[PDB]
Amino acid sequence: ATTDDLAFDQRHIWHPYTSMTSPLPVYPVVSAEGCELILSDGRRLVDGMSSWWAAIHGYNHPQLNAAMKSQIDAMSHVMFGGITHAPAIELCRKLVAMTPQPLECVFLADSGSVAVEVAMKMALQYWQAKGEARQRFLTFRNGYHGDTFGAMSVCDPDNSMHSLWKGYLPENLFAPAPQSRMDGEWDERDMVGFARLMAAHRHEIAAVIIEPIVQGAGGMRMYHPEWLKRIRKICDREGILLIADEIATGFGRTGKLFACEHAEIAPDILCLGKALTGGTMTLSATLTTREVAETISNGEAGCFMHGPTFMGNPLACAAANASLAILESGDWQQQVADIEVQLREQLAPARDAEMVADVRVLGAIGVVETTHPVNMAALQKFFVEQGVWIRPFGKLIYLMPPYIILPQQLQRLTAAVNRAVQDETFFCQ
Amino acid sequence: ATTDDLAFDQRHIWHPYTSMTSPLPVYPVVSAEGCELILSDGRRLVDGMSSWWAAIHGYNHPQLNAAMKSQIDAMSHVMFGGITHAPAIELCRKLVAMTPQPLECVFLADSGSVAVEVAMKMALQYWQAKGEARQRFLTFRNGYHGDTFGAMSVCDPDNSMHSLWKGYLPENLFAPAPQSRMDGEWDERDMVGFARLMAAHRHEIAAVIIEPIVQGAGGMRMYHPEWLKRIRKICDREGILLIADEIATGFGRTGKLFACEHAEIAPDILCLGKALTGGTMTLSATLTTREVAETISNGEAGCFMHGPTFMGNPLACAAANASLAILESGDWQQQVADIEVQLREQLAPARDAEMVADVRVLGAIGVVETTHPVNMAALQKFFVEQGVWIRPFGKLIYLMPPYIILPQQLQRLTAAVNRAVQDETFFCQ
Ligand SMILES: Cc1ncc(COP(=O)(O)O)c(CNNC(=O)CSc2ccccc2[N+](=O)[O-])c1O
Ligand SMILES: Cc1ncc(COP(=O)(O)O)c(CNNC(=O)CSc2ccccc2[N+](=O)[O-])c1O
Ligand SMILES: NNC(=O)CSc1ccccc1[N+](=O)[O-]
Repeated sequence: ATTDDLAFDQRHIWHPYTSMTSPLPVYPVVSAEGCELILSDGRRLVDGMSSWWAAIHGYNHPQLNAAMKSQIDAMSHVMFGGITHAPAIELCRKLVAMTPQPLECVFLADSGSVAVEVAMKMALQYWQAKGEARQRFLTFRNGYHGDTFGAMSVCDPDNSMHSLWKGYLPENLFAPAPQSRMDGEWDERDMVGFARLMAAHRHEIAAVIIEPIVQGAGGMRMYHPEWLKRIRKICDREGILLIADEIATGFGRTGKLFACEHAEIAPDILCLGKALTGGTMTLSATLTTREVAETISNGEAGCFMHGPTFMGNPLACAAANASLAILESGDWQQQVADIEVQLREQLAPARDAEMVADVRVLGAIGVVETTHPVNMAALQKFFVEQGVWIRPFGKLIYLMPPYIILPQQLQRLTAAVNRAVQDETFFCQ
Repeated sequence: ATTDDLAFDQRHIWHPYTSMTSPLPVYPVVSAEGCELILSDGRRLVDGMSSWWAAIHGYNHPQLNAAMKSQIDAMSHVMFGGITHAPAIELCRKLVAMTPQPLECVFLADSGSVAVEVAMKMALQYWQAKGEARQRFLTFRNGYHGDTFGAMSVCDPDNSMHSLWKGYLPENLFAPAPQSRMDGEWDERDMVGFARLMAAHRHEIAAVIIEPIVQGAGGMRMYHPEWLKRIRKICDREGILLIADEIATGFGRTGKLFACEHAEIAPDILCLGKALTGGTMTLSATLTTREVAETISNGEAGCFMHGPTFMGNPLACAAANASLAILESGDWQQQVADIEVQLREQLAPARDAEMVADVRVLGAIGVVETTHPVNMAALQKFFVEQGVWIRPFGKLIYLMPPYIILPQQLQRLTAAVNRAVQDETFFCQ
């Protein structure tokens, strides 16, 4: 019965970065609760992914659910043009309140990529209004900022295989990936490439854009906070805008509410998403300073030229309010600290495995980088059999569980990672 | 209280295309039901906008609400990587079934702009996979496809103030706006700019992208269906992909389920959004032909390189299924027909106003085009005070009520429009 469904899905439905010619199997999920995904056949999976960062409160959270159902009773949606409403205002109040002081103007959007493109567009309009046609962005390699064309143009030029897009995408400036680790000692030579690029191009750079501390989808790399302090200083001296993409790192995942706090710096533009809504549905936010906001607004345009149809969607704002309200308890701090400790401890053995190239842990992020890319289909199948949901990518078998994950649940995950990495059959050499 | 909310909104929250220095007043909506928005002060506004096309079932629709809440109970969201679920499969089943026969591959995304960029990426990967680096898009003037950089690059260069983006945005090809009206007869001279551009670049064009029949946000234009027939044949001749952006026209608004049906043509790529979810929340879909899907998939990438975090969001899909299920009753056909009849008759008097340059109606769309741009603040204030919510744009005062609007409700809208165009204080000359 559901095998006819899976057949329709296989034949008609794209999934993220998949082939319609030879799609790989996908598992049917019927529901989810706490930290468990429930398949059609009833088997339960402990979630190690938070549905990619965002589901930090796990699934079927009573408070998120209630907040969503209430907003639906008022209105799930109304347009934002000439109209405002309580959920957008409350959400923005919470966002302005919890972010670094200068960030006080909020542009709500629908997705991470759109938030990034909004940030980029802000930087571009800023310099138009200041009369300097700056159009380049300076970023890091191993960056990932989304799949829309603006966002691609600041993603790593190799990973996004921009070679196939090199011609459509404008060429931005890419400093080397930050090499100094976050459990690292800082090394001053790390700064050399970035500084040179700045020096050679400081006049055409509208903004520097980086994922602070954790380069997520670009490799789950965790680099030294000194990088943010220097880039912040470098940006200040050149008057270049700093765009911090915290779409992945936002709302506590790295042990701090925003990864920028690891460096105690503030961006000129801050992109948020994913866990913003507690992973219930899509929403994003791009915050900026009053200075950027006024400059753009006093430009030739007379406004910031962006407006998604479903901008400020009340239902998503309500879910965010609820998600942010749960974080207000502050329980996430210890939860994330405890997950971090347990991940360091339980993933440590993997360092000795021959298939493992590195193990790094930060907040509720646990990463086992392997020497050869994983055999996706085979390893995915293995994980389901171990009763866990772990979604590896390339040479990364990583964990980012909901903050409410129970220690025995986290244990099942780390045990599954350790067991998988010992065995070379789950890897392609 | 709400006076402090509004002050915070004004001081901190962007709205679509808004200034942070001098924002216009926005009206606080606390809830909505049927075709009415309810402001804080208890006054009810008859909705003439459907929250920009999308809310075709009006507000607080019980079937939508039931679907959304029920789906919340299972899971509002789970990742789509290596996972599929019933709301996504059902929605794709419906979409495949109701769209033109060759369209059978569905890529779910979160917003209209992303759907457009996905369509654009499909075409680009298509030609990259065939080993012909075609990278230019041919579109119409007065077209609108979103605010992201890729979508902007096929937006009208004047409305989009492309003078400010000319430098970052790759330059696409812009045929003249289709001049032949939809209640017009076809004028053969219309084709000259399009044919000449096509002939001059036909080897470097990856795709043609247009809004079928109704160019929405770019000028609420309604052009002759012969255009689709001609563009479809010419695209066939050159083997060029046709992208029909039905994000606005989809799901009945123009009297047919998809505006392409007015010409009985099928695009290679179809974009959907807005009314897709009954306007409950953001979601989009880009459909393509199996030929395109496999060509893309058999390229160097080995896949279609796109995957939003919230791809296939169960909740949005649930809403979409509900919305689509409502249309399955067929009630919309008569509802849209009746609104059309009533719109034509009741907007007719406006033609005689000195301030009115044109009046056009199609399906549940009524456009009163004026000779001068409307005075946004004053006219908006006027409308609210008349108890109607109509959001004019530039030189356009248009109505697109939910399909369920009552006749006495529609009469209030059309009455408000007629009264507004008689008075020139509501215009900037
Ligand atoms: C930091 C950051 N910035 C922007 C975006 C774009 O958000 P969208 O919702 O528009 O995509 C993201 C989103 N990242 N998405 C994911 O985490 C999906 S999984 C993924 C993505 C890319 C490469 C690999 C993987 N993976 O499976 O590990 C963002 O993180
Ligand atoms: C036909 C068509 N295609 C793509 C998009 C992009 O959708 P997003 O959800 O990413 O915005 C749209 C979007 N249309 N948006 C609106 O109707 C908002 S109102 C608007 C937008 C642009 C110019 C003018 C107006 N207006 O106030 O009338 C789309 O329609
Ligand atoms: N891209 N988005 C837009 O162009 C939105 S236009 C708009 C919408 C609602 C209210 C006012 C405006 N406007 O600035 O004219």
